[PDB]
Amino acid sequence: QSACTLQSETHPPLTWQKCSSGGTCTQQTGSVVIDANWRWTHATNSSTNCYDGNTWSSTLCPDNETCAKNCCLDGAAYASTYGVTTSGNSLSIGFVTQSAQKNVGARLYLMASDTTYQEFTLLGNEFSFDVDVSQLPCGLNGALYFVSMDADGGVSKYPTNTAGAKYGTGYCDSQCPRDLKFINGQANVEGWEPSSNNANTGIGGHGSCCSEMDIWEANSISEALTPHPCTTVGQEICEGDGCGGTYSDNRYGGTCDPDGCDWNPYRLGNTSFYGPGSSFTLDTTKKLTVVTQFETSGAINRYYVQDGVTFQQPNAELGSYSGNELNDDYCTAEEAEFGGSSFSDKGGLTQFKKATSGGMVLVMSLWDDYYANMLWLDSTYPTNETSSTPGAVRGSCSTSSGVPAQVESQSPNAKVTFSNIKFGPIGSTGNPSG
Ligand SMILES: O=[N+]([O-])c1ccccc1O[C@@H]1O[C@H](CO)[C@@H](O[C@@H]2O[C@H](CO)[C@@H](O)[C@H](O)[C@H]2O)[C@H](O)[C@H]1O
Ligand SMILES: O=[N+]([O-])c1ccccc1O[C@@H]1O[C@H](CO)[C@@H](O[C@@H]2O[C@H](CO)[C@@H](O)[C@H](O)[C@H]2O)[C@H](O)[C@H]1O
Ligand SMILES: *[C@@H]1O[C@H](CO)[C@@H](O)[C@H](O)[C@H]1NC(C)=O
Ligand SMILES: [Co+2]
Ligand SMILES: [Co+2]
Repeated sequence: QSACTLQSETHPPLTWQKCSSGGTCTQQTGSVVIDANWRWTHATNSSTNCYDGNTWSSTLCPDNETCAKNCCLDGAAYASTYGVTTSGNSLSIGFVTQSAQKNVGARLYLMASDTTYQEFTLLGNEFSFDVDVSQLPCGLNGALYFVSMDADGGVSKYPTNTAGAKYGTGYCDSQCPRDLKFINGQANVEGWEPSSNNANTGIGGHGSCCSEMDIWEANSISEALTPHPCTTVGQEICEGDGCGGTYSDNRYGGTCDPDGCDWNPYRLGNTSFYGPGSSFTLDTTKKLTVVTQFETSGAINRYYVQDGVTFQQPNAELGSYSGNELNDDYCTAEEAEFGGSSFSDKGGLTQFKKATSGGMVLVMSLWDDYYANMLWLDSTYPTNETSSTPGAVRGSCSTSSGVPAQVESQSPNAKVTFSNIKFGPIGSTGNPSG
């Protein structure tokens, strides 16, 4: 797709800290950009929509190539349309925002310039952020994560994408998402099926795969840390059900692991660690600091800070594994005890280290779940299981929770605030900010 300018595009500024092994940090000035799927897509020479509700214009978009030639992405009113605001080092994302239409959530990328994404090499380094999840009830996910996207949003590879990172193109993740309207400089109208339960979305014949590091998928009830490997590290198109992921009938596709080696302390048995109020180790009614470290072995370490008190990731005992480091032993114990082979099938932490050794783009989002009601995060899943099935219980939310229409109606002013992002060598991000 190309870019149009009927609506101006001004990326909300956002600062972050780059820290040094020598003990100092230096402020960096970036911004955020909303993913292309949230944008108005219209004809290049008129206001006629290329996509509206959950269907494509059959005349502008008779096939994927003609559609991209005829159509452009336009600018975003971040606050008034999308409920996205920033101030200094803080980003807030509202849940439901009512303007001329209803918008739900947002997916945002951290930029390096007005036209390029910021890339982070995670291996050897650590990433810290503050988060306020107090206004995230059951069924919501305020996510902070990394994906192996191209810094230009795909422009250099696909000529027919001229909108680029400035307009939030080029997304991929380990679901190989098929809900994307543009992939590889072409539309996704071919094979498009509108969602039965979402007036704004559908599933196309193509998806966009790449490695994904879920630092943080969480609400006020549960939180999870999850690396996802793919057989190809970076961005790659997939065909139909070969994509797997949430958007295919068979979740387990040909290239990516859509489940990951997840670490949710509640799921692992510590139901007192993270939750709302002073009866939890970390009180989710208040801001907390989350630090994630990528040691060169390929293992992942985690600690948290709240009220100046530090907590390592709680210890877990699972099969023959015991510890709090997310390593090969943890991931293979998890498969043995909870079931599944997706993570190891796609190459495990060894394959995942190939992603963290390269550049990845920072994503921050807020969503509800039109496929599984976020039950995998904060409830018992599958919902016919009990606490006696290992790993079935992931949080304390009712198995009835998280119906999108319901949570949108009841909790429209839910929000997540991410702040004070700091990045640098392991051991550096707790040092004084510059
Ligand atoms: O529910 N099961 O039948 C099952 C059995 C054995 C292992 C895992 C199971 O459920 C799966 O759990 C995964 C870990 O919680 C889920 O993976 C998450 O999926 C979400 C939504 O796609 C994604 O955002 C996370 O990053 C990912 O870890 C999986 O959905 C679920 O089926
Ligand atoms: O209370 N402590 O021991 C402590 C120690 C270190 C950091 C933070 C601590 O307490 C928390 O301090 C926050 C910042 O002052 C408080 O959050 C603020 O609360 C006010 C009043 O409710 C509110 O207007 C602000 O928007 C909010 O940030 C927090 O309540 C407190 O636990
Ligand atoms: C949960 O983790 C916290 C922090 O490590 C620890 O203090 C607490 O004892 C743990 N509780 C349980 C039930 O494991
Ligand atoms: Co094809
Ligand atoms: Co280690």
